[PDB]
Amino acid sequence: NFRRFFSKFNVQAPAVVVLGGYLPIGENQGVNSTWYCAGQHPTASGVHGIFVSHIRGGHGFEIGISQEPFDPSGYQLYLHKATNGNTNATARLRICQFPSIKTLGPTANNDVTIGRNCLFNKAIPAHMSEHSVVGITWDNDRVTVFSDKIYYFYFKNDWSRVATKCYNSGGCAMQYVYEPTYYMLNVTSAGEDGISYQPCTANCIGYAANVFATEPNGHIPEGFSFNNWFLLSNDSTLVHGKVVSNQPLLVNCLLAIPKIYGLGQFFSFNQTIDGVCNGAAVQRAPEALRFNINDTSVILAEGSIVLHTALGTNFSFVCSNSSNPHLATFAIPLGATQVPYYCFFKVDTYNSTVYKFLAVLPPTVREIVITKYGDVYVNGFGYLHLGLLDAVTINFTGHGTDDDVSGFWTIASTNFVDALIEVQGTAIQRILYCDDPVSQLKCSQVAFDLDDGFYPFSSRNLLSHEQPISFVTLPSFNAHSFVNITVSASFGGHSGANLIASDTTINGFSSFCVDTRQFTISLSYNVTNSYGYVSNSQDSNCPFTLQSVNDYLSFSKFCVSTSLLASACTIDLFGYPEFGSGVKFTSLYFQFTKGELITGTPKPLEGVTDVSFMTLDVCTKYTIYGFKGEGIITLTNSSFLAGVYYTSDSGQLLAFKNVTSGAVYSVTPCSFSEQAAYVDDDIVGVISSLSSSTFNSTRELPGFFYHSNDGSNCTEPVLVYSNIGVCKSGSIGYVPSQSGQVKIAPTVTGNISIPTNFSMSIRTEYLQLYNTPVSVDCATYVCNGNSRCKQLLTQYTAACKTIESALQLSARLESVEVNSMLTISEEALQLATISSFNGDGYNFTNVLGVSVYDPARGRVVQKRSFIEDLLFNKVVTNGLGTVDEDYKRCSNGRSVADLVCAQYYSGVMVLPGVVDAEKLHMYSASLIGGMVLGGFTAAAALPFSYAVQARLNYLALQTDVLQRNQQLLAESFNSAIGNITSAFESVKEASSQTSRGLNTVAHALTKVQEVVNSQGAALTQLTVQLQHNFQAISSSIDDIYSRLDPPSADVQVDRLITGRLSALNAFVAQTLTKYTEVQASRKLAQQKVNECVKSQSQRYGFCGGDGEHIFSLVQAAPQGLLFLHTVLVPSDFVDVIAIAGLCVNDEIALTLREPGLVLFTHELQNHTATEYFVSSRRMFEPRKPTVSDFVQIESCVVTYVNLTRDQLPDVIPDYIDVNKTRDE
Ligand SMILES: *[C@@H]1O[C@H](CO)[C@@H](O[C@@H]2O[C@H](CO)[C@@H](O[C@@H]3O[C@H](CO[C@H]4O[C@H](CO)[C@@H](O)[C@H](O)[C@@H]4O)[C@@H](O)[C@H](O[C@H]4O[C@H](CO)[C@@H](O)[C@H](O)[C@@H]4O)[C@@H]3O)[C@H](O)[C@H]2NC(C)=O)[C@H](O)[C@H]1NC(C)=O
Ligand SMILES: *[C@@H]1O[C@H](CO[C@@H]2O[C@@H](C)[C@@H](O)[C@@H](O)[C@@H]2O)[C@@H](O[C@@H]2O[C@H](CO)[C@@H](O[C@@H]3O[C@H](CO)[C@@H](O)[C@H](O)[C@@H]3O)[C@H](O)[C@H]2NC(C)=O)[C@H](O)[C@H]1NC(C)=O
Ligand SMILES: *[C@@H]1O[C@H](CO[C@@H]2O[C@@H](C)[C@@H](O)[C@@H](O)[C@@H]2O)[C@@H](O[C@@H]2O[C@H](CO)[C@@H](O[C@@H]3O[C@H](CO)[C@@H](O)[C@H](O)[C@@H]3O)[C@H](O)[C@H]2NC(C)=O)[C@H](O)[C@H]1NC(C)=O
Ligand SMILES: *[C@@H]1O[C@H](CO)[C@@H](O[C@@H]2O[C@H](CO)[C@@H](O[C@@H]3O[C@H](CO)[C@@H](O)[C@H](O)[C@@H]3O)[C@H](O)[C@H]2NC(C)=O)[C@H](O)[C@H]1NC(C)=O
Ligand SMILES: *[C@@H]1O[C@H](CO)[C@@H](O[C@@H]2O[C@H](CO)[C@@H](O[C@@H]3O[C@H](CO)[C@@H](O)[C@H](O)[C@@H]3O)[C@H](O)[C@H]2NC(C)=O)[C@H](O)[C@H]1NC(C)=O
Ligand SMILES: *[C@@H]1O[C@H](CO)[C@@H](O[C@@H]2O[C@H](CO)[C@@H](O[C@@H]3O[C@H](CO)[C@@H](O)[C@H](O)[C@@H]3O)[C@H](O)[C@H]2NC(C)=O)[C@H](O)[C@H]1NC(C)=O
Ligand SMILES: *[C@@H]1O[C@H](CO)[C@@H](O[C@@H]2O[C@H](CO)[C@@H](O[C@@H]3O[C@H](CO)[C@@H](O)[C@H](O)[C@@H]3O)[C@H](O)[C@H]2NC(C)=O)[C@H](O)[C@H]1NC(C)=O
Ligand SMILES: *[C@@H]1O[C@H](CO)[C@@H](O[C@@H]2O[C@H](CO)[C@@H](O)[C@H](O)[C@H]2NC(C)=O)[C@H](O)[C@H]1NC(C)=O
Ligand SMILES: *[C@@H]1O[C@H](CO)[C@@H](O[C@@H]2O[C@H](CO)[C@@H](O)[C@H](O)[C@H]2NC(C)=O)[C@H](O)[C@H]1NC(C)=O
Ligand SMILES: *[C@@H]1O[C@H](CO[C@@H]2O[C@@H](C)[C@@H](O)[C@@H](O)[C@@H]2O)[C@@H](O)[C@H](O)[C@H]1NC(C)=O
Ligand SMILES: *[C@@H]1O[C@H](CO[C@@H]2O[C@@H](C)[C@@H](O)[C@@H](O)[C@@H]2O)[C@@H](O)[C@H](O)[C@H]1NC(C)=O
Ligand SMILES: *[C@@H]1O[C@H](CO)[C@@H](O)[C@H](O)[C@H]1NC(C)=O
Ligand SMILES: *[C@@H]1O[C@H](CO)[C@@H](O)[C@H](O)[C@H]1NC(C)=O
Ligand SMILES: *[C@@H]1O[C@H](CO)[C@@H](O)[C@H](O)[C@H]1NC(C)=O
Ligand SMILES: *[C@@H]1O[C@H](CO)[C@@H](O)[C@H](O)[C@H]1NC(C)=O
Ligand SMILES: *[C@@H]1O[C@H](CO)[C@@H](O)[C@H](O)[C@H]1NC(C)=O
Ligand SMILES: *[C@@H]1O[C@H](CO)[C@@H](O)[C@H](O)[C@H]1NC(C)=O
Ligand SMILES: *[C@@H]1O[C@H](CO)[C@@H](O)[C@H](O)[C@H]1NC(C)=O
Repeated sequence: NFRRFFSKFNVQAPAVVVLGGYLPIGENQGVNSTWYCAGQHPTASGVHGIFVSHIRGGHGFEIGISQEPFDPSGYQLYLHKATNGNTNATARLRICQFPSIKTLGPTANNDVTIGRNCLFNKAIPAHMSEHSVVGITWDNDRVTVFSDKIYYFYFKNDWSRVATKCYNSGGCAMQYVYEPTYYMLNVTSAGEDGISYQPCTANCIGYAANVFATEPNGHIPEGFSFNNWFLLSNDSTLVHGKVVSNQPLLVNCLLAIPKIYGLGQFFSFNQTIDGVCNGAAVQRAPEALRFNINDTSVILAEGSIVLHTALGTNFSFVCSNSSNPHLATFAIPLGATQVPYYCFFKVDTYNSTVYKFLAVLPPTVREIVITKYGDVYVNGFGYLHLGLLDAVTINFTGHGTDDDVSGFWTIASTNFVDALIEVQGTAIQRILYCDDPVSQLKCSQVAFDLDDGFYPFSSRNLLSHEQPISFVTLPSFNAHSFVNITVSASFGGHSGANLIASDTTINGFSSFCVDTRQFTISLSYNVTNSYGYVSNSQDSNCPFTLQSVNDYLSFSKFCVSTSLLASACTIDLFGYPEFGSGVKFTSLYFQFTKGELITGTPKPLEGVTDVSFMTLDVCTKYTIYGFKGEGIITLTNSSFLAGVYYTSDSGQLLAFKNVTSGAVYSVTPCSFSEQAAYVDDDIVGVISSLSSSTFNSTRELPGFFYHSNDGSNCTEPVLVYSNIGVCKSGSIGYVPSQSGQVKIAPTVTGNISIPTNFSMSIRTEYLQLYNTPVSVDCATYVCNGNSRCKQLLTQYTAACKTIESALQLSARLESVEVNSMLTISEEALQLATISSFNGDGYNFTNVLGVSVYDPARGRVVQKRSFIEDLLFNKVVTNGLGTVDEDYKRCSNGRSVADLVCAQYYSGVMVLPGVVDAEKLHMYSASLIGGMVLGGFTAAAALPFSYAVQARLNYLALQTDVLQRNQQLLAESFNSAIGNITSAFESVKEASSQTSRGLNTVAHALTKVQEVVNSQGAALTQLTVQLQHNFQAISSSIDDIYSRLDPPSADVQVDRLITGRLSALNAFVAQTLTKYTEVQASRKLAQQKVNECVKSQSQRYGFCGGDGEHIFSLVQAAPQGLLFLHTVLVPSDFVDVIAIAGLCVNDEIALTLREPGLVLFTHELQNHTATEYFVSSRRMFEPRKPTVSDFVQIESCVVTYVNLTRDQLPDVIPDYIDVNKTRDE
């Protein structure tokens, strides 16, 4: 049955969980089984658990558990009930130094007397249902009993041996357990019903949400919940954001432990921890092991956590509901998580036993992490610090037995690692380790996903620095002198707060001047306190400290005087006795000038007449003629005769001369900047000045080297930059010069070509219309609401006023421009829906938007088009425009503020966009319906084919309008619309974006993405400036005004006011640039819609590239319009012989009136019958000539066709001969 047994694990009804431990192992499934169910009385060894599965009315039952060594000193368990009284059948149990009953019997053959020493020899009730299961499990000196509840007892034992007496019950009555098993409870209802257990295999462990399988490299597998893995923090916890921090998240081993079992284990920071790691174990000694639990009752037991320091000191962890270990008793009379618990560490050594206070235990402890270097965290807060730990012991107490096996409580052997952390709601949700060079680049910025582009990357340096030290100065006769400066004082007096004497001498004198080239300071303290020790501190008001002068500092002169000296910087020495007199010693005055005459040394340098020493062609830390730096020194062929050390015009050291031999050595940095080509979420290529790197292929561009994994040429550049383009596979190649559409220049005669077989193509263009109006409160942003700071701010006059003035002026101008810009006609809107609009052959389904009666307050809603859905949802980070937060609830203050309120509390308020996406979509639909609105009323809803025909006739008169003539154009338009939709649907899939560049969908969507990102990026960059401390005491103005007196505080706060105001001014400057840029785009859109959408354009190439523009339609876009310019492109050209004009009988010249009209001979009758046709020069539309198309000219030319009055009517059928007709 087993329903009741798993029902004893109190679990919520609709939850599915994973079981573990020494559970009953299934009647038949697996090897398992082997229920005895008969009085055979078997014997086994190494058993870790036994069970009884069926109570057939209360049959007899006997248990004998002992040690395999058969020791007499150990405790033996023997449970005996040879009774069938059910309720009265109270089972006899004797946990004693007890008869190790070998086979069977109340006493039987054994050793040890019955009652030599007993811990429990009472009677226990043993009545339960037939399907009830009772069992006992022992492991790690912990014993668990399943008698109607999951009991738990700590008991030092070794119970690998068991002997039983059995009575038959249903064929499966009692059993042993040797190894842990698992189960899957698909619970659906409370009680014994709706449980639906099933057997298991090693795959169930990963199914638990709070445990994971460690990757072989030690990283957390993706998708982990991080339910309780709080990020560690010494001072404060971030509530929402992204942080790159050094945290112990690189786990070596994860020990999933069932909640019903406690853990007693020795953990050392010097050895790989034991236990069965769920994932791929790493044989590395932990430095930070993280414990995950469910309830505080596990830890509250005294001595649960014992920390052993490297010195051997032990810290016993004690929790109690009192406060004074020294003056109160900590024997706990309370439990069940009642009242706050005050937890301490009891220092245990036979010198002095003191208690160190951790913190008030929170009402719910979920993760405690203990690391070496002496640091312990509770719920992600570093309450207490210690010295270097080396070992930790854990003595836990199972769980609360009221909700168990809801997975496992786990402990993780982790190592510190710098990882990018995404946290929202003060809880982790995803992580990214900063080890992979791609991951290193990602952690260089703060982002998990990076758009395609070139990102700066630093050349990898030597991981082991081991840098030799270089030091070069002028040659001179070597000479070293020690300057010691001995200070003599006697402090303390009475009670340690008095003084007696104080004096100092410099080499036995009150003043000294260094004459030898080398010198080394060595301060000595001849100070004695009558009360104890003297604490010494050193001041500094010089470019150097006493410890720093020995670091190869160079001077022309260096004189030290204990008294005031002219032009001498001051350094003071402070002496602190045990009780803190706080007085200072004599001030040290250092008069010095820059030069190479003398140099401080840490030790008298070797060498004769020259002390310089340096290492060639190795990344080294150098001090060259006072120029401290790190770089590579290489001998070069330069022969600069003058000078000693050479520097660029910017003051950077370039090369220095050996002077002794005349050789010069160039100084270059150890590492050089590199550009990493990051496309398709991977590093595919690196632009570097180095000749080689960790890539199998390397191509040398004229200006730089390029390393990648693909040496082939790149012909389809996914990403372009400067003169080069990079493919998605890492290939590099020059961008080919795309050949544009050919345009035929008009001419009066000779061979010409008339384009034909026109097919239309849609070219997409996006133009931004407006920006989100941002109004920042300058006063509250700068002063942070501090009244006393506003008085100082007022001294800056209009610097604060002009910011908001310009911001509001720009916002109002943009608002009024776009408001007067958007004109909407309701009649056009009527014809803009699928039911009304009728595109015969033209598929406008992807372009039009449906309209339904909205139940929301009745007002009808017109859903935006499918293309608009694709453009908005897939790009907008918030999904919808209504997500823009409102400030009505922002001042409530009853909930923790989010990012919007965080920036609003600093005076930054974001006004809603001037026009909603709904209004923009209705405007686009209005334009689409108006391009087919043939009359002032709705009764003139022309079919789109008629509008297309009219627009075709506008640019070239159609002489043969057949059905297929429009059908081919309609088919081409439908195909191009399908291509556009496929391109919008997804990137580089279902629509090959190999055709990429300007006037394409990819460029438009990249522009939309950058537009929607820049507005947030600027605001975040503004808000982060508040964190900066502009060389003041602190970033908090009230903190400054509290630490300092009013005079100095005003000076200090003025530093940040200038810093914040300059940062605020920088934001305005970039927004005005954005406003200026968007104004030009908006002005073009007004020109674009009038000259392309509301009417076809005679301007060549204005509406979406070259070709004959037939029409264009507009779709709503984020903060702008997406123009879809439909343009005709020819597929073939007809070659005909143009005619300049006609001259009949050499007496009347006759030429074409229309400049954009040609006359030619075509087809079979071009030369066999000499037939003449006229047509537009834009499209091939042959038409017989008419007298209205011809004009008379006073004179002829040679190029004109030579005809006679009889032949002319053949050329011009409409011509009539007045003389011939009248004379008949
Ligand atoms: C809360 O505040 C506590 C301080 O009370 C911080 O504790 C520090 O934790 C860091 C680790 O995050 C400790 O840094 C480690 O120091 C070890 C020993 O330091 C000696 O050796 C280094 C290197 O030679 C010397 O520079 C140093 O002066 C000491 O002489 C190092 O061995 C560790 O090396 C690890 O990092 C390096 C990279 O730097 C890796 O290459 C190594 O492989 C290794 O992984 C490490 O540098 C620091 O000592 C702790 N300080 C104290 C006083 O204990 C907590 O980190 C802080 N917590 C938070 C969340 O802020
Ligand atoms: C865990 O339990 C859930 C809940 O279902 C309940 O518990 C099961 C153990 C059974 O005893 C169910 O009778 C009981 O309602 C299981 O979800 C259930 O899965 C089954 C398929 O295995 C669903 O049956 C099908 O459902 C589809 C869609 O409704 C129908 O078209 C089919 O004709 C067929 O009926 C069943 O609907 C579904 N329960 C509910 C409430 O939707 C679940 O499979 C089980 N195991 C795991 C691993 O979760
Ligand atoms: C038709 O088109 C023009 C029109 O000329 C007219 O028709 C001719 C048949 C003659 O009867 C012309 O007298 C008449 O105006 C013809 O173009 C003509 O081409 C000839 C040469 O092929 C030109 O003569 C030249 O004149 C220059 C001096 O200007 C001399 O130096 C040359 O040696 C040569 O003789 C003549 O000027 C020119 N006419 C005009 C008006 O430019 C054309 O040849 C004729 N036939 C065809 C097939 O087009
Ligand atoms: C690990 O933790 C367990 C759980 O607290 C510790 O067991 C506890 O040890 C104390 C000290 O002996 C026991 O107190 C004594 O109990 C006996 C009855 O057994 C009583 O007669 C004494 O007067 C005294 O109160 C306590 O009962 C016992 N808890 C349990 C559940 O058995 C254990 O000592 C810890 N071990 C280490 C190494 O830290
Ligand atoms: C220990 O883990 C369990 C789950 O893994 C959690 O404790 C349990 O929390 C649930 C609700 O979160 C409690 O459910 C309640 O049960 C009562 C009894 O029927 C019911 O009337 C309520 O409506 C509610 O459903 C459940 O009792 C509780 N189990 C306990 C406390 O044993 C929690 O994550 C951890 N417990 C603690 C105290 O932190
Ligand atoms: C700058 O150029 C000078 C001159 O070329 C370099 O001086 C050279 O230094 C080396 C090492 O000190 C001298 O080697 C000699 O070796 C003998 C035998 O072991 C030893 O007895 C000498 O005391 C000396 O060490 C070398 O003669 C000397 N060159 C001279 C004097 O012309 C110098 O190393 C170069 N670099 C710097 C940073 O000064
Ligand atoms: C004009 O464009 C519309 C765009 O909606 C075309 O209508 C849709 O055409 C597809 C052809 O693949 C139909 O097939 C499939 O339908 C399933 C279920 O609706 C859908 O999940 C697929 O993604 C795919 O769309 C689709 O049923 C049909 N109707 C829709 C999407 O509502 C139409 O065929 C084009 N040509 C005309 C109207 O002549
Ligand atoms: C701190 O605790 C450790 C162990 O908890 C003590 O080390 C034990 O010392 C006894 C000495 O009689 C040995 O028999 C044990 O084997 C040691 N245990 C371990 C794990 O090594 C240590 O003495 C304690 N130190 C103080 C100052 O209390
Ligand atoms: C270009 O114009 C010439 C005359 O202006 C056309 O005449 C061709 O002239 C060549 C030269 O001998 C002959 O071989 C061809 O047979 C002529 N073609 C015709 C149709 O008369 C020529 O056809 C025009 N087109 C091209 C491509 O040259
Ligand atoms: C402590 O560890 C020293 C280093 O050896 C290794 O240490 C860690 C990194 C693990 O890899 C461990 O398995 C190795 O032993 C030892 O030299 C030293 O003896 C160790 N000390 C003690 C007391 O075990
Ligand atoms: C800690 O909590 C105790 C509550 O326990 C109750 O009182 C004791 C005396 C026993 O009778 C026990 O059975 C009860 O449940 C308080 O009595 C005690 O004062 C608290 N500690 C402090 C310092 O206030
Ligand atoms: C237990 O013993 C009492 C006393 O004789 C009796 O009345 C009762 O029925 C017994 N119960 C069972 C379950 O045997
Ligand atoms: C410290 O100065 C006192 C003052 O004369 C002197 O007697 C004593 O010897 C000095 N001690 C040292 C270590 O210099
Ligand atoms: C300075 O102290 C050093 C030892 O630190 C000693 O060798 C040297 O002789 C002392 N010089 C003087 C002038 O006291
Ligand atoms: C210096 O001259 C040598 C010999 O002519 C030559 O091998 C070397 O490449 C030259 N180096 C530079 C930097 O000019
Ligand atoms: C790749 O480009 C280079 C530079 O133009 C050219 O020499 C080479 O032939 C190209 N590769 C192939 C396979 O044509
Ligand atoms: C291209 O135009 C020529 C001449 O007008 C015509 O014969 C041919 O069929 C056209 N091509 C197609 C694919 O219709
Ligand atoms: C994409 O374009 C090709 C050629 O222009 C066309 O055959 C295909 O039908 C288009 N795809 C869609 C979905 O219209």
